[PDB]
Amino acid sequence: ERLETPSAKKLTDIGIRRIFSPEHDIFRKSVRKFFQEEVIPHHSEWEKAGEVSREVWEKAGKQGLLGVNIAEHLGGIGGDLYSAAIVWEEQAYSNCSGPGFSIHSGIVMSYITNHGSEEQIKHFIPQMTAGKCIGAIAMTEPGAGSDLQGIKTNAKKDGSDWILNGSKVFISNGSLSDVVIVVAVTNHEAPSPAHGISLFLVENGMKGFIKGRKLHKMGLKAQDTAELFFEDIRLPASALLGEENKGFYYIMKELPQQRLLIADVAISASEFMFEETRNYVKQRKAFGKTVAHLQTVQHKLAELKTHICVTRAFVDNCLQLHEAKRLDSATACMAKYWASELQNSVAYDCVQLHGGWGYMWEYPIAKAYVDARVQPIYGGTNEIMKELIAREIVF
Amino acid sequence: ERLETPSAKKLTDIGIRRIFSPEHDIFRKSVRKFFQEEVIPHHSEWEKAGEVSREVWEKAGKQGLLGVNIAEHLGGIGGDLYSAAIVWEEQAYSNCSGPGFSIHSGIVMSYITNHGSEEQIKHFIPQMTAGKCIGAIAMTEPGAGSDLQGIKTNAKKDGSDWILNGSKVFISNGSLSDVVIVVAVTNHEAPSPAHGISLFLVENGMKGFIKGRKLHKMGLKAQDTAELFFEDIRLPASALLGEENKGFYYIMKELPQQRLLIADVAISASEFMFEETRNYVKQRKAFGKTVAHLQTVQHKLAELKTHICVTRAFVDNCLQLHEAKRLDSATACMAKYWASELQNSVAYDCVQLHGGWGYMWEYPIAKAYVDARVQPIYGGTNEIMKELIAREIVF
Amino acid sequence: ERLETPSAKKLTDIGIRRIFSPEHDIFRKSVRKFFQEEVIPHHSEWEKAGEVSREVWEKAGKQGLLGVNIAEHLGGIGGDLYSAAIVWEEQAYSNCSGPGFSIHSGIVMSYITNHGSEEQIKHFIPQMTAGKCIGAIAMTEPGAGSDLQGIKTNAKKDGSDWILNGSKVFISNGSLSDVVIVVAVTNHEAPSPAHGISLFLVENGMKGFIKGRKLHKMGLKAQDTAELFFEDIRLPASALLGEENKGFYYIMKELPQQRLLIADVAISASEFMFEETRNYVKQRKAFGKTVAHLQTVQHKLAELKTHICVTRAFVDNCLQLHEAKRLDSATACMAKYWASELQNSVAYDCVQLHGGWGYMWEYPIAKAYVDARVQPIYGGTNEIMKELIAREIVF
Amino acid sequence: ERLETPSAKKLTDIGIRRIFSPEHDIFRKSVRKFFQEEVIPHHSEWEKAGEVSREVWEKAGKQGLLGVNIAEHLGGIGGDLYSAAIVWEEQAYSNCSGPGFSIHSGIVMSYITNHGSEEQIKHFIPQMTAGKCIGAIAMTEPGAGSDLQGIKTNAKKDGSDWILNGSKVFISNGSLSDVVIVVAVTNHEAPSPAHGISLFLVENGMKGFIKGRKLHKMGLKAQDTAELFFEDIRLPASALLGEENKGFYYIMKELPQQRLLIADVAISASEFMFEETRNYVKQRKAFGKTVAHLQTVQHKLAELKTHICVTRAFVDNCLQLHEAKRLDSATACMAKYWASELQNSVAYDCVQLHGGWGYMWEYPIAKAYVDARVQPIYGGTNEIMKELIAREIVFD
Ligand SMILES: Cc1cc2nc3c(=O)[nH]c(=O)nc-3n(C[C@H](O)[C@H](O)[C@H](O)COP(=O)(O)OP(=O)(O)OC[C@H]3O[C@@H](n4cnc5c(N)ncnc54)[C@H](O)[C@@H]3O)c2cc1C
Ligand SMILES: Cc1cc2nc3c(=O)[nH]c(=O)nc-3n(C[C@H](O)[C@H](O)[C@H](O)COP(=O)(O)OP(=O)(O)OC[C@H]3O[C@@H](n4cnc5c(N)ncnc54)[C@H](O)[C@@H]3O)c2cc1C
Ligand SMILES: Cc1cc2nc3c(=O)[nH]c(=O)nc-3n(C[C@H](O)[C@H](O)[C@H](O)COP(=O)(O)OP(=O)(O)OC[C@H]3O[C@@H](n4cnc5c(N)ncnc54)[C@H](O)[C@@H]3O)c2cc1C
Ligand SMILES: Cc1cc2nc3c(=O)[nH]c(=O)nc-3n(C[C@H](O)[C@H](O)[C@H](O)COP(=O)(O)OP(=O)(O)OC[C@H]3O[C@@H](n4cnc5c(N)ncnc54)[C@H](O)[C@@H]3O)c2cc1C
Ligand SMILES: CCCCCCCCCCCC(=O)O
Ligand SMILES: CCCCCCCCCCCC(=O)O
Ligand SMILES: CCCCCCCCCCCC(=O)O
Ligand SMILES: CCCCCCCCCCCC(=O)O
Repeated sequence: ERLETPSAKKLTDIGIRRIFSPEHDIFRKSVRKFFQEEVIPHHSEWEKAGEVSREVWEKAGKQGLLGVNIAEHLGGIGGDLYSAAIVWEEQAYSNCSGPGFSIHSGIVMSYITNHGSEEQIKHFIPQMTAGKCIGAIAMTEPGAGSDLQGIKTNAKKDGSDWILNGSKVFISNGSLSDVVIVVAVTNHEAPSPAHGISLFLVENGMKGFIKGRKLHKMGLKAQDTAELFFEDIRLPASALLGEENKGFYYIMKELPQQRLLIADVAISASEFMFEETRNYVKQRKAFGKTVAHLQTVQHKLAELKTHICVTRAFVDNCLQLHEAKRLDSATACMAKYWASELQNSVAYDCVQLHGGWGYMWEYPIAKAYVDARVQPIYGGTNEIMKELIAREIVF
Repeated sequence: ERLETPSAKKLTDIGIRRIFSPEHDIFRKSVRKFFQEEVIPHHSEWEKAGEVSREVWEKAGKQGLLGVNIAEHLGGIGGDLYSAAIVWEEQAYSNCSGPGFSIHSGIVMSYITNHGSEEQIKHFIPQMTAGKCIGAIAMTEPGAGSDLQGIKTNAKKDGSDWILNGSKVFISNGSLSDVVIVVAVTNHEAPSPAHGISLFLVENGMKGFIKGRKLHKMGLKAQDTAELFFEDIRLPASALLGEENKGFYYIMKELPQQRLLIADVAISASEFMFEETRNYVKQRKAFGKTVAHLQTVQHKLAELKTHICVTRAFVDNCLQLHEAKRLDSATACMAKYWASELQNSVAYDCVQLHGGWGYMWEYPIAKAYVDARVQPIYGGTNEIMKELIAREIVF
Repeated sequence: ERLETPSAKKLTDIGIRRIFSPEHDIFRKSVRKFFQEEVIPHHSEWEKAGEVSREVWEKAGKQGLLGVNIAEHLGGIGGDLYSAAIVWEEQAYSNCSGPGFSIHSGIVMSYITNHGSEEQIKHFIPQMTAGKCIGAIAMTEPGAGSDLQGIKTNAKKDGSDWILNGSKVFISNGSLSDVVIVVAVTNHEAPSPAHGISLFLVENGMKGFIKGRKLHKMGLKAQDTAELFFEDIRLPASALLGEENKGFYYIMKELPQQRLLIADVAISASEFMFEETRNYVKQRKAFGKTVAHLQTVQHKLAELKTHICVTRAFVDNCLQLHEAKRLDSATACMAKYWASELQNSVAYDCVQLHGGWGYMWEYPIAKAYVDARVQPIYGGTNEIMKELIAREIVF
Repeated sequence: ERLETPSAKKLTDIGIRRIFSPEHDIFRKSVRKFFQEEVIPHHSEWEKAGEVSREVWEKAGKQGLLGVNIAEHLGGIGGDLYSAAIVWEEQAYSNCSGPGFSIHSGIVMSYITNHGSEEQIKHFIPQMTAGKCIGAIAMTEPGAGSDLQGIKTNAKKDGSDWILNGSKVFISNGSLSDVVIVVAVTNHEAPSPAHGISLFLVENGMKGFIKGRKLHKMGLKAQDTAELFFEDIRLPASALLGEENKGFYYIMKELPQQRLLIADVAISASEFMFEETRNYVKQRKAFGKTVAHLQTVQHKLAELKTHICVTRAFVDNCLQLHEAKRLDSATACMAKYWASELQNSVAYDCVQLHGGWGYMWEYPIAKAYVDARVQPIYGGTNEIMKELIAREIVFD
């Protein structure tokens, strides 16, 4: 009944890929409509402002695009992993990297609902599903980003409170965030920092919580990445997320999802770029016929489509495993690493096929190129992905 | 209940991969035992001889390894495509490329049962399933392989018999074949040679049918490959396979299975090489530790394992599609091309990891390296695969 | 005597490479000071402005960095090719791509003093060497860049004047230019586009000459690139550069220098990126020790340094050949193609070695990454380079 | 007044590349003639025997191909480094990896003349220059090839004699060698073998010296590679090459020439494959034209030609530096590593361009493919090459 991407008219067609159902296709169509009409037309302006509007967040919240795979009885929408993936994919197909929906719904809401108390869940989830409370997660610091145990941010108890001090960097949704999950060292006496880390829900408005100026980056112009500062912030007992000192444990449990998320975003962006480029060369007149008639272009496009389809098959297998809660760390790392790498190889060749116009911001491929470059870096660099993958091979 | 290759203890473990059932596992174990006892111990001798014995072929037929996925009511063993794939895979896992079982079972027996008459099927299939009648297919000629329009071998109608003249090169199982499917032009006056070709079943013993000497090759030392010559062979009317002048149609229908076969053999060979090399470096002492303790080696193995697992996912997806009769030519070409390229990339890096010993015929990786080099060439060059894949992209 | 880049303390050290003299080093040192003191400190401002100041051009001219290798008695600065290259290289080593000096001096001024008259050489060369007259070169058009036959810009002659019409795209120095060498079709009923093309000097001010607004690109933020328009510009008889319909001949003779120029800039930017990155990883610590101590990082740096040094050797060989006026089109195409691809390969790996900081505009590697991507596109795409290189191989 | 490979009619043409002179071109034509007439016609037979004839060695000696760049007053032919390189290159252009000439002349004879005694030089060099005494060098052992400290072969002083025990593997010219420079531990009491290693001249015939049978390899079919065993061989004081415990110092001084040698052989092999393949596709008919008319084939050839030419330029700069005795270990490592890697990349693409025929031993490209695979491994693996190169990048 369903075709796989290689046989589809377009890698981005609706109604394809075996892991989806007819009900998923319907939802897919609506999400695609949302990005096409509510995101794509305002993106150029958000790029200029360096951030998206609160309006689109509330719009996404109203249409039900936030907290999709978060249990309904907890304040989420209640869909399965496949529905949540559709939202990641469609955003990638729109080539609009500004809105930080997936970090919000795929990571932050996930930590809160999986390890938060009943009161934290009741206080945050509905607001986040509505898109009125924007979430962010802050682990990385100026001195440590792959070496989590090297974290310096710290929190020390003062009765029932916690005095939080330190700073984070490269925080997505940094500017617009209303709630930020902060990783901090709570036990300087623990044997290893891995046994002395906790998670704290820091809210915009607490005294001492300062948001730095938006960072100037080579890409992701509309994503408000920023530095965060904590100045002797007195945090109520309710700010502590999960058990004290069990923070590393919670991060480890959530990592697999974060990696698969990045992986699907990466391969979806590649499918976008391929179709975008396919279209360009078949339209670009040259030597009387289209650039698409040149043999070298045809072989190049074949190479790109093959690698893209091969990788999508693996990512879809991972989405299936994760749905069944059977996707382990190593497999998640393979997907993240291989897909993020492919995304940059595809972007590079696709810009080339566009000639000079590929270097112009007017053309989508231009921003696809700079937006792609960040994927092999965040969420655990690919060097780290290979390290983790090698553990089961040699040890 | 079933792990995929990334999570298994070894990429070659039995009981892994969701496309197989526990009944397939029982069968795989038995086939693996067969190669371990009836092929591996005698392969060195066969390399020297330049061909395997008739004995192993008959043992294979008796044990039920030939004609798997060939209709039982047609004289085959029956069983699904997955069972047939298990035999391709296990031969790859044994690193013995001598026995030409794959071409015989997956191609020649296929052409006969799908497009042959009751008489032809009754005459060939049972003895082919028994391993007493070895099959080969001959399309390639000295003048051209990638140029189908350049076939010179021809058959002239003389009364009710066919007069066949010409020659073919690079024919696998060419030396010990008992029946060979020959592609020849039967209508030179046809608009397109694609509509003027026919298939003929030539048997060993006919007058005018001459087998040339075994060709000296860089690898596949035990695979008897040779040139064939047809000198005014008077073929009975029962030598024609299928309808006259529709040979191109039949070839086009079998190609997808041929490409998929090559793809699975390639990815399976890669999995063998990976585990073989993984084992070697964990055992090779160096600098007070094992080569496997070196970070560069760990990352190299991670890269290899990741790419192999990713391709395995696409190939398994292709097997599933083919089992459903839903695998088209373009997808088959993607698997053939991508897997055969990976196979050589893997072999190169695995030889490197063995150091000097990787150049010694004594070590399996050495013959794996030279054996791997033929895959990107036969069954349609990877260059031809790209042209075919590009066809749907631009037209 | 002198050391080559592999043996030097740093690839960018002054006093290395056999093709330079002690006198060249002194010039080198003074050129290095200029960029550090007059370019680097203000580049960020120009990036935001979208163009450099006319002041920096006058400072460059006054200091004798504009028009090197241009005959002194022609109003130039004199000096061999090695001196002109030093200015290209040092601008690369400063990682400041804003000022279009090399085009102005290495391209525009070369055309004027090689195929221009004394009335033109006397008029333009003096003020161009002073940085008061900024030149450009318009060849590429919206319809085609690579397909030379696709030129729509035509110059119908009227009496002794010429009626210029058409448009250009991607014109570097498009905003600051005071004189632009325009390529237009003069002889339409010409057999080949070699007997129908002419070079014109369109000075700023002539009616009908319309400069479009600066183009928004992914990189070269400080390089004013614009679209140029021509709506019936009456051109004097002196506006014609060289012989009518002889443009092709002029361009073909200058192309080598342009290719060598891009190649040296590409390889120099690679040497800069390497030393920048080598320094970064030696000062960055993680998981206990400096990133530079990781074996993977070490081998990566060894690969980068090796490829960079091998390519530098080729480029210097090309500078020598060009000095003796013996660099052909093919050899120059090899240099431009290989060095431009290597530059992006180096940039990618160097961004990865900086981790997240490599994505921040604050770090030089970030702008170096996006600035490098233009090289394989302009000055003739690398695809065109291969075509040209292939011509003598098969034809 | 000379063209660089990029501009020549063929990358293998005589009279090109700035480092050579018209005198060199004359010698070049002569050497090329030697391989076409005395080697090419018999290589197939040698591949089956797994070793070349002692006759081709003596013929090479008589025509002055052995000992080039080995001082004439020392028993060699003399000539500069460029002349010795011509012999390495021409053998590669012939696509005959059988004759172990380069090793014998560019390595073994070099050790002897650069660190041997006047007596050792008198006895060995003359007959080696004549091709009467074939040389081999043995460092690698069963359990250690990239690990120096792993060497187990050892020699103990017994009076003025040396007792040698151990074994080596992968020894080129192993079967027909008359003299072998053996690396052995002479002082394990030292902090590192870098100060406890000595070189010895082991000769065929000495009691206890055993040659193993020829090893079966994927390529280099006519190159007699073998393992060697030393069983309490009583070596006279004269067997010691150089000073006791200074072996490492000598090996260290010779490595750059060894790496440069492999480097030149690697890039030269690539030049041969390119022209061989270029010829094939221009001659191969397809679609009523030649495979060379396909745009993909043209671009692929341009890519190969460019990389080969870029690498040749670097290798020639290294030849010029070594001529002046100014070639660094790190620089020589860059050449050995980069050229051997490119050689295999070129081999792979060229086999592909030949279609099925590239898999047939009949065609030159097939043996060139398996012959190339050895280069990234011996003379120090490419991984070791990177390690050495990284030293000055990260430390100091
Ligand atoms: C735009 C953007 C958005 C991001 N969003 C978030 C976010 O929302 N929240 C958050 O907390 N962080 C986020 N990050 C930070 C990101 O996760 C880190 O940059 C990333 O984890 C890399 O850490 P680092 O920058 O400290 O690099 P480092 O850890 O310093 O690593 C630098 C280099 O050393 C290499 N290296 C280090 N260790 C090894 C090793 N063991 N083996 C081999 N190589 C190694 C790294 O791979 C890299 O090549 C984001 C970053 C960017 C750029
Ligand atoms: C920032 C920037 C600055 C520039 N500055 C100048 C300048 O100052 N003056 C000037 O005149 N130009 C300049 N250019 C323009 C530049 O020279 C052209 O963009 C370049 O020549 C490519 O032409 P195109 O963009 O039309 O690509 P196209 O010709 O459309 O090519 C598009 C794709 O088709 C491929 N293709 C086309 N022909 C072949 C072929 N025959 N074989 C295989 N593939 C082929 C191309 O390689 C590319 O992959 C600049 C460009 C940029 C981006
Ligand atoms: C045909 C042939 C001819 C030869 N001729 C000679 C000869 O005449 N005389 C002689 O003495 N030797 C010769 N050799 C031997 C050759 O020098 C060695 O095989 C080579 O140095 C590799 O050593 P090894 O085989 O012990 O591999 P090992 O040292 O075991 O290395 C195995 C793998 O580990 C890798 N590795 C080891 N160390 C590191 C590291 N530090 N970092 C990252 N990776 C590492 C190696 O690169 C390789 O990938 C020859 C070899 C062959 C194949
Ligand atoms: C060991 C071995 C076993 C084999 N077994 C069989 C068998 O049993 N029966 C049988 O019939 N055949 C068999 N073959 C033959 C094999 O199918 C052919 O060699 C293969 O199809 C390639 O054809 P060719 O060798 O004629 O190469 P050619 O067609 O000459 O191609 C030569 C080069 O040109 C390239 N080229 C051709 N067309 C294009 C294009 N249009 N665009 C770009 N590049 C192109 C090719 O890819 C290749 O790079 C086998 C081959 C080998 C080596
Ligand atoms: C380019 C838009 C990508 C949106 C999904 C990003 C998912 C990973 C976010 C960063 C996670 C981390 O680094 O902790
Ligand atoms: C390495 C052993 C592979 C055995 C299966 C080979 C299948 C393809 C055989 C050649 C088919 C053809 O080219 O017509
Ligand atoms: C990154 C700065 C490069 C400065 C030198 C550019 C030389 C080529 C300019 C474009 C030439 C052309 O496309 O006609
Ligand atoms: C293909 C023929 C190559 C001839 C030169 C080989 C040079 C390296 C020989 C082995 C050196 C060593 O491993 O000690």
